[PDB]
Amino acid sequence: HMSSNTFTLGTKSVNRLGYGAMQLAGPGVFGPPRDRHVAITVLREALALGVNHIDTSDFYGPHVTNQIIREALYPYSDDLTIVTKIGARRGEDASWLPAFSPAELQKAVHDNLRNLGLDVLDVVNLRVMMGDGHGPAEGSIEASLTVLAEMQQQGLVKHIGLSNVTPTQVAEARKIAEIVCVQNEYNIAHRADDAMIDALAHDGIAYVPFFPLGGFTPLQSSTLSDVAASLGATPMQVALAWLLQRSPNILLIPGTSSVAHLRENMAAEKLHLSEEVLSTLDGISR
Ligand SMILES: NC(=O)c1ccc[n+]([C@@H]2O[C@H](COP(=O)([O-])OP(=O)(O)OC[C@H]3O[C@@H](n4cnc5c(N)ncnc54)[C@H](OP(=O)(O)O)[C@@H]3O)[C@@H](O)[C@H]2O)c1
Ligand SMILES: Cc1ncc(CO)c(CO)c1O
Ligand SMILES: [Mg+2]
Repeated sequence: HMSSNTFTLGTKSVNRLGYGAMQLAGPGVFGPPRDRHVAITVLREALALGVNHIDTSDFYGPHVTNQIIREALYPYSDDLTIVTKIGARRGEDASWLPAFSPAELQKAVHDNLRNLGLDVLDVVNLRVMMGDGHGPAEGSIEASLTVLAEMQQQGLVKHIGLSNVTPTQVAEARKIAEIVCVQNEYNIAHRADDAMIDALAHDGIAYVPFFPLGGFTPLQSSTLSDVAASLGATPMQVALAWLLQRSPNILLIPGTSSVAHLRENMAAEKLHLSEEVLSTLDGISR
């Protein structure tokens, strides 16, 4: 707890252990979850445990994830931040398609508002999808961001963020609109964004890693598992605790369909990583 367990996202304080809602839909993040009852329970328990940052999207399931959040939690407390993301849509074959035309982005914001039961969205991330590969890639985002900026000026969107972006795209974006967070691939074994994380921190912009555990080689995984065992913890817990201490602007949004996993994830706050452990951990990427 050298770093605070809270950070200011836009204009609201959030607990840096938050909840990502992507698991509350069927396989491929498509259709209903296996059990809507359990989904509702997880969301309510998350709030009970102090979660006040939920990450979602209307193209999760399409629509159904937001509607579950609404059934479970509406009316929302003033302390809750719901972050959503636009820029993609789902094919009938559960595919993930670009959706960056002004009509599509407007529809997306419109859908989020209806399905969450809101009049204004706290934070909308623009999910950028340049190139044929999956990660960040260069290319102007001015056109989409201009559209989002209009909806902000119209009062539909309070704050704008970015997802899946290069450091250059962030710089470009910040000329058009204020950016309150960047949501990118990042974990203990994938640390390309390290310099940007620090730069963003200095400017007071949040960084939201996704995939806390994953794309790990057997040796990477074995090392994390060794550390976890030495601490009486779970690998997920170590990965989360490591992200917490990495930088004070980092917000965590682990997703789960399981109440037990949720409790375990929130318990990662209790984990103190010694400088010895950190040396082992800071060396996993290399
Ligand atoms: N911006 C983007 O393009 C984008 C992309 C990916 C994700 N996201 C967001 O980021 C959030 C995080 O997603 P992620 O890709 O980073 O991965 P993640 O949600 O952290 O991992 C999901 C997997 O981890 C399992 N899990 C969670 N806690 C566990 C635990 N304590 N023990 C064992 N397994 C556990 C879940 O299974 P169980 O359900 O069985 O627990 C699920 O299979 C998502 O919820 C979503 O909101 C955004
Ligand atoms: C496969 C896949 N593709 C695209 C996205 C977002 O554009 C996500 C998550 O928001 C994803 O999981
Ligand atoms: Mg998830």
